Amino acid sequence: RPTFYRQELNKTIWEVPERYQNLSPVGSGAYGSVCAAFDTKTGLRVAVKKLSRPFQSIIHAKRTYRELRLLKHMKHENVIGLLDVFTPARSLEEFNDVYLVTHLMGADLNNIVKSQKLTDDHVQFLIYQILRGLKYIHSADIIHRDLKPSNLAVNEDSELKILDFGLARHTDDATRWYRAPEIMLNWHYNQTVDIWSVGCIMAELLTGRTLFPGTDHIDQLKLILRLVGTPGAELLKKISSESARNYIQQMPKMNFANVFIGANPLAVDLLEKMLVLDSDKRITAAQALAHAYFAQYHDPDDEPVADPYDQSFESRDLLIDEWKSLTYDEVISFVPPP
Ligand SMILES: Cc1cc(-c2nc3cccnn3c2-c2ccnc(NC(=O)c3cc[n+]([O-])c(C)c3)c2)ccc1F
Repeated sequence: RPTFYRQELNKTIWEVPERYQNLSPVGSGAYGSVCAAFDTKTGLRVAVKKLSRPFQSIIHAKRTYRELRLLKHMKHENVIGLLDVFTPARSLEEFNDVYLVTHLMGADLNNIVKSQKLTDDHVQFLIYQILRGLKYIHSADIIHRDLKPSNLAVNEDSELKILDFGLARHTDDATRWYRAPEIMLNWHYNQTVDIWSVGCIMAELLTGRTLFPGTDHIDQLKLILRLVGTPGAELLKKISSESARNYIQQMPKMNFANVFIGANPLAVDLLEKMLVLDSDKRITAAQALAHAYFAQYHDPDDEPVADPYDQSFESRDLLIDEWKSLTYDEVISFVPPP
């Protein structure tokens, strides 16, 4: 077992193995607290997260287990994963704090873009990576559901990782804009809700402007439907509720070639396939990777899928100490990546 040391940062007490040196605050919130550190074992700059009240309640405990299970399963270049998980506890009976370690990330997609058009080649590379990560996430039967530029970390090499959180804003420094209409309308949904978000992101990277900057929930839907049209006959046949059919209903789809003026025609074609109203007809991540737009990056032998992901715990109602013990097992069984 490593030697630990204690340090106070922004009024939060940190107890970490000596390998993590030079702790500096990154941020804190409902998520707990995050510090940056230097990992002396690897020479990497890392972020360390101390979870907030991980076993305070059944729900917190289950949330902690969920978070750790997911992070341990996600092993892909374009998805956030774990370098380390630790606890100062020497036994289950002492186990009260959980610390997670990953690569320190310093910028998100908004930070790289800065309200500017990116070049088409840069868009290809970034969207390729998002789709590559999504193919992996979706293959684990996970839907991200909240994909947006703030959840996309991008380093100086434009290497991209999909996050389920936003990076901390410097102390001296809408979500709905990327949400699929079926979620906005409360309609059954599939993994292509995330593909909608990617289409929104891609549009913005190409044009330098938010595709659907709705002022509120109703406005958001109005902006979406102006582009993608009111539901056609085939989609209306799939809406089970009378009131729902009575509600959504009046203009036809716009021709995206007349919207995304000067864009690569293959980009326009891909956007048409991602921004389809009917989610049954929306392109999947795997299909999108094979689209001609990505011909310079696509490698069908290097777009891996995840191992099957057992999420049966989601259906279980257990006690705190049970979730705590399951979590502790997961801490102990952790094997760092190479
Ligand atoms: C799985 C896992 C997740 C997180 C983690 N959780 C959160 C929650 C909210 C915000 N951030 N966050 C992070 C995290 C992870 C990496 N890097 C940053 N880095 C910055 O936020 C930043 C922002 C500006 N600057 O200038 C720098 C240098 C860093 C945060 C930490 C460890 C971990 F193992």
